[PDB]
Amino acid sequence: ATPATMTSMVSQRQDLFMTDPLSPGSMFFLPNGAKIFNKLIEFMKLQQKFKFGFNEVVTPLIYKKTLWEKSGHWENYADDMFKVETTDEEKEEYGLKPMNCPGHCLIFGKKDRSYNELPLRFSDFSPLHRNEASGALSGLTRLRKFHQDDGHIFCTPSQVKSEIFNSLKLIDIVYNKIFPFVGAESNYFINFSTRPDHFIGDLKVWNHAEQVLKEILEESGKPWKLNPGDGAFYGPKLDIMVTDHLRKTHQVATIQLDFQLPERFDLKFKDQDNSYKRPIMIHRATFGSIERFMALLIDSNEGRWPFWLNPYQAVIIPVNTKNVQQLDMCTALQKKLRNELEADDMEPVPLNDWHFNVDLDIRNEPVGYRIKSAILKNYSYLIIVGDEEVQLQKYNIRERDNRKSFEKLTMSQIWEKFIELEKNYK
Amino acid sequence: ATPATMTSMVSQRQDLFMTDPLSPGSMFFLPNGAKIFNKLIEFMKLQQKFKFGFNEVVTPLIYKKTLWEKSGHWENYADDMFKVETTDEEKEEYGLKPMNCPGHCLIFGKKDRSYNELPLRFSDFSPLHRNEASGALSGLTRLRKFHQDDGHIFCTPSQVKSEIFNSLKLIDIVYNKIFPFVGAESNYFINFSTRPDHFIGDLKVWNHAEQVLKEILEESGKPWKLNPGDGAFYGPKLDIMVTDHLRKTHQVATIQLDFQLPERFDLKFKDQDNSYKRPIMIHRATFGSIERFMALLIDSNEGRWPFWLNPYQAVIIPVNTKNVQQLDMCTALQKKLRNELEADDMEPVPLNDWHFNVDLDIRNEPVGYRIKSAILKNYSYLIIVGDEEVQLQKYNIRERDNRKSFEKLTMSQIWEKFIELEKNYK
Ligand SMILES: [K+]
Ligand SMILES: [K+]
Ligand SMILES: [K+]
Ligand SMILES: [K+]
Ligand SMILES: [K+]
Ligand SMILES: [K+]
Ligand SMILES: [K+]
Ligand SMILES: [K+]
Ligand SMILES: [Zn+2]
Ligand SMILES: [Zn+2]
Repeated sequence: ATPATMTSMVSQRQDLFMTDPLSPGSMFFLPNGAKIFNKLIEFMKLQQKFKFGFNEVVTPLIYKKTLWEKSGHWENYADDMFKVETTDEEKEEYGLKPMNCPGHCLIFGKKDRSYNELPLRFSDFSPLHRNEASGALSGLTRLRKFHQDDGHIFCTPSQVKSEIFNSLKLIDIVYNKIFPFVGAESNYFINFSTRPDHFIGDLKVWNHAEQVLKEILEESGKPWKLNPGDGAFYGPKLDIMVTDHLRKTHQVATIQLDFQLPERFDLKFKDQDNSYKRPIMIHRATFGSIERFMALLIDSNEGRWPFWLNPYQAVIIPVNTKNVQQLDMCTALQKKLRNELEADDMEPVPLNDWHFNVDLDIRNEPVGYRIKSAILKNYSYLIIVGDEEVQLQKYNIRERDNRKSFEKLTMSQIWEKFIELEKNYK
Repeated sequence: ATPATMTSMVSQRQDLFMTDPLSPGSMFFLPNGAKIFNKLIEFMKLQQKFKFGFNEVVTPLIYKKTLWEKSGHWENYADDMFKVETTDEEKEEYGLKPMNCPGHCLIFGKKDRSYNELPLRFSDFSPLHRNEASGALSGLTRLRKFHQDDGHIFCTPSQVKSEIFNSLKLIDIVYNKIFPFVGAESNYFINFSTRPDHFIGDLKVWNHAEQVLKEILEESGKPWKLNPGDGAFYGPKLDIMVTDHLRKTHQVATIQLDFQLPERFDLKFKDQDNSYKRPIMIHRATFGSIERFMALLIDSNEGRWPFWLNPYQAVIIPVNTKNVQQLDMCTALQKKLRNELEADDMEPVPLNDWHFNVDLDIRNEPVGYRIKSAILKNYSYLIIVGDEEVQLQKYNIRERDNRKSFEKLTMSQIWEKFIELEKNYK
């Protein structure tokens, strides 16, 4: 079985995604797929805004050909770029953005910048488009449209290493802490991607940029490999490489050292001596393609999501669907955990309340088969209620991946237990 | 002063937005603008997911000309549609989506549908594109690109009125509860937008759809006006009209009754008799253009945001910036309220923690001028610390819009006070 196949099998079983040839290379996120998608974005936004000092911006999707010419993307990134011309009488040429670099340069240039605000970090969770061949499309790994935690840092020379080390820290949080993956201790190795045949700028600067990067690479102690000619046209980069269960490698994140784009946009800040100076840019993405990241999570978990990510967090199963006592206790729990409001009052859903994806299977089917269905769907928890549970007023709850043991918990305890799980990414 | 002018003045004062001719009609959301933008989206997602029974989906941005022909948007919505052709050798024609109707029909058709799951509600917070004239662009009210809480409901005949009444309920929550606006008691009136000159489908169905809508209109008790010929090509609609301070009207939300698109996509569900039947579609948007909504909030508040929306929630001002005691107490508060984590540990920012936009003005300027600056920026709270505050270990805190009174509060009390404000949209 291939990863694309595993992704597809899980998607069909959990109703995650769908595709349509009227929009080739672009995913549809069904409700369950969107829940996972949004969960990942929410998590990443938090780390970037409240831990790594990033400020999110929201940018246009299409830009006139001119901007791409000014950045150097139009030529030096021509084949990957999704180019269009409008079909109105005055056919203007456009590029759907394949990345946010130029737009973020416009933003940097919009206000007078001072050394006071460096490093200046912008994050952007926008749809990117890249027009690659039909025969190159594969599941969620290769798409024409995908989302990315695009990000750009504007800093001074003495800030470069610190900024890249903090970049690596976030990368490690994602790939070596929060998520489980199945050679070395780390779930990735670094590709040292060097000057491409077609590069913009001066060779001695390029040499300098590659020297700085390699020094950081060495100081990090992280395993790395030389990756000749795969740098961006504007600078060399550290590409984070994750390995398939079929031992195929994928770039999932990147850190790019860019001394060139600032030149092309005439970027400048007022230094600690009132002189003007070019900021250095660090391009960065931790998820890279969020779609690709999800595909790789699935390659490892085979649909067995962590509780906090799971669109199927818990199912509640009454032994006898005709029993009012069992039903009441089940319904009571579902309402508590879902924490929803009625559409009949003017009372709004408050910010930062907890809401859990828990379902209630009262289908007229044998209890054993309702349980088997829940198992196939990879519910993180199975919550069963029989006469004894009603009597004790405690729920029988067991975790999907624990085979024999189980807990008997009150409604309040389950509530707090789930809060604990999700709050801290279990 | 015009609304566009007021929006621009506030934007410049608070660094909310920016524009660039390389992307005409599309906004850039600076960090402060994005905070407000994201806050609004977060609020709306909550109401829709946990109160009004909606499931969010994520869809492609571009679709082949064919889909638009199948829906009827290509012709019957030609002038508003943003049409393109790719500039590769094989020039394929595309439409950036001006709305999600067709995509949501593809989704409905992807799985076998049963009466069990009706009404079936999909919400979609995507960028929409509409290609309208340069001389039609105005601030945030008329744009080529904008975001919308697009949404579509698939229901049965007997569910139409209930669904539309709940739609109206959400609309009232936004426009007649949560936000303040400055003729009738309600901050809007309804336009009964009837069959357009160019409509798809059968006239008797159209007559029926308009009859149902009018009946709902009458039962609602809400003031409304006849709006001839302004219905969609697929159905009549209730357009929510909000009034400027310059007495100009704007559509900010919509509810559209659609018996036609289901026909064109051959949509069907299995009824309570195992027969197949066309679902009815209700198109809906509460914010409409989120950009337009923000412009109208500004038309009323003139930059004086509610605490929960404010990018400038509170500023902390030490009387003497050279005083360690004052500084410590100020810094202690800022750290508490911001609730950030260090980039030096592997400890992740947990879900659903509180984080407040509070700044610390220790600029070497007279205290009176630092205060004046905060006032101009419309900080919701001014928090001042002098010797007496250090002595008492309580902060002097006053609300922007309260002229004389103030509170003396501990760090913990301020924390909980802000939680209360934001949690419940003050
Ligand atoms: K320096
Ligand atoms: K990039
Ligand atoms: K049984
Ligand atoms: K036990
Ligand atoms: K019916
Ligand atoms: K619409
Ligand atoms: K003074
Ligand atoms: K007091
Ligand atoms: Zn970049
Ligand atoms: Zn629609």
